[PDB]
Amino acid sequence: APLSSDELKTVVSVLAQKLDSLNIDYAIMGGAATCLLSGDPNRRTEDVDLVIHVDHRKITADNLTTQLLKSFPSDFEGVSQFGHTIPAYKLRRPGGTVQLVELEVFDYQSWPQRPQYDLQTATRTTLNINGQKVKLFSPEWILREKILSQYQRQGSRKEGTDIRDIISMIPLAVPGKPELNFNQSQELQTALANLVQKRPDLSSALKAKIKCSAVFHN
Ligand SMILES: [Mg+2]
Ligand SMILES: [Mg+2]
Ligand SMILES: [Mg+2]
Repeated sequence: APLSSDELKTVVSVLAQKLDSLNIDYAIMGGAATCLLSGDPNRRTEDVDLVIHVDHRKITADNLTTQLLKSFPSDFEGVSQFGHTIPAYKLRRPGGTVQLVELEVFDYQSWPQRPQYDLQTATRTTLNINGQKVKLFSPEWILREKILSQYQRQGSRKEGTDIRDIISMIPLAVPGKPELNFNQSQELQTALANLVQKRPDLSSALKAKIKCSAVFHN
């Protein structure tokens, strides 16, 4: 079930509380981030995707499952769909029953080919949900991911949502962040060329936020 905006906010505020209490640095990405930054309550998602920072304790994304189940047994339970146990938050509905919300957790050490997961350098932001600080990747970071995604998923059922997500993010971006400088990424240059070919009406709004000499000569 896609989570309502209210529900999503309950899930991430609790997760933020628990990660903070374990002193694990993190940032939320994916549909949750997009939804949290949306002005449209109809934009909804079904799980929470995040990156955590691994330090000397070696609480890797995989190892976090055990730590959550051990420290917060009231709030998390293990879910296994393909013989791999991951943590799910136990979202209580008003009538008292539990709706499981899966957590898709990543770390840089395990994905060296995704330097976007480096929490020490990625451009990031926070939201304050009724007093709780919730850590997210920034709109600039998200837009980079989405520009790539719309090209890689072109012709898929999700293409339209992606493009809608791009359009939502562009105005929240500011210029000058590394994630929106595409001069050293052939793959983002190509993805961007594909986007502005499809949606030339977005070209000036993107150009204001993105540095890419190949496409925008800026
Ligand atoms: Mg997701
Ligand atoms: Mg395990
Ligand atoms: Mg109920």
